[PDB]
Amino acid sequence: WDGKIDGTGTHAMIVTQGVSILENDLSKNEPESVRKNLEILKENMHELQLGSTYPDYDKNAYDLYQDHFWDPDTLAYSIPDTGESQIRKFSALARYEWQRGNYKQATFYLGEAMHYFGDIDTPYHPANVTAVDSAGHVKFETFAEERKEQYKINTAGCKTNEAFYTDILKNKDFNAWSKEYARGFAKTGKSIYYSHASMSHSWDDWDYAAKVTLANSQKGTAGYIYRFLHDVSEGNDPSVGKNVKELVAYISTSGEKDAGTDDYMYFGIKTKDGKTQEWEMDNPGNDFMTGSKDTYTFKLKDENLKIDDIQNMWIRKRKYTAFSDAYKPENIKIIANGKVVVDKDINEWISGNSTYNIK
Ligand SMILES: [Ca+2]
Ligand SMILES: [Ca+2]
Ligand SMILES: [Zn+2]
Repeated sequence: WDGKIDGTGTHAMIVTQGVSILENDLSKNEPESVRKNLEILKENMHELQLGSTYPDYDKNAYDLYQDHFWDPDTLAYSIPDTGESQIRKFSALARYEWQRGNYKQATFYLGEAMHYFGDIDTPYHPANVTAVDSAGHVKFETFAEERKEQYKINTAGCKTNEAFYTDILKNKDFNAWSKEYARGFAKTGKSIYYSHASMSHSWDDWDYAAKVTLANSQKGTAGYIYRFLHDVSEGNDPSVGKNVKELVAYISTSGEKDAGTDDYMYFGIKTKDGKTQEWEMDNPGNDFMTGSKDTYTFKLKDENLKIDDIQNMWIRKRKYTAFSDAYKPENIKIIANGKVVVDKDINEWISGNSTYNIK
């Protein structure tokens, strides 16, 4: 969907409507903690809206925004991101910041998660039809943006004590829940591309396509916010006693001169049993740029590990030329199974072929 960096436009309409939908649908028996956190969320409507548009303006964005796409049908290196994995990453960060009362930052992250959900609920994104593949990509989003006011909805159809919402709370595994919830909306979106929204179809078809995918984006966003309010009100932990199949690193590089690096970068772990795994951190684009925030996903060789089995974690640099760079990370977070399990301020130089321990 379109958005503008000042937190306006289609993306902003979707999250704003998301909150309003939820206010309308919330049943009488909702816990008081949930209503209070909803009030905190509304105190932070600006950041919700800003985060819902920011990813399109992020200087660190991938060149073709590859991670804003996801097809719902289709261990020595890091794994790339998709619209679906970003929803999960930003949701964990949001829950993490919420638990410590950092509500402005939490709500921004929440908004970012919702940017990615909103995208996978377009027709073009879950169909993988880019602006390069089709003139209709931009045309359709502009058509929707111009008409966004007429596609606003103010209820999901049902109160929060009813099926659509209670089904959202049934699965305490947030990540598994989110993936299949998003999957359902993205299949309807991809279906709408082929049935109504592509350049093969008519203006009436586009109108119907916008009506349905915008309604779905708003209803689905309401559901995510609902899940979020329950999660942070109960301190729900979605990772509890689950095998760590993979780790996600979220690394903020300092904005200081020459803080970034082009040297080889590795993330690594050592278990209680003395076993190690190391991966190179190397995303498609230009990693570890001064002031950027990079995301890496690492798949574990051993699929039967609990988080507490991971005793040590480090990052390690290796000079690419005869002149060792220096790299200065501001902070690194490590996420396992939907929970931030390490939040390490660094703010110090890693000079040549040095290792820095993050746990
Ligand atoms: Ca590379
Ligand atoms: Ca670079
Ligand atoms: Zn968008």
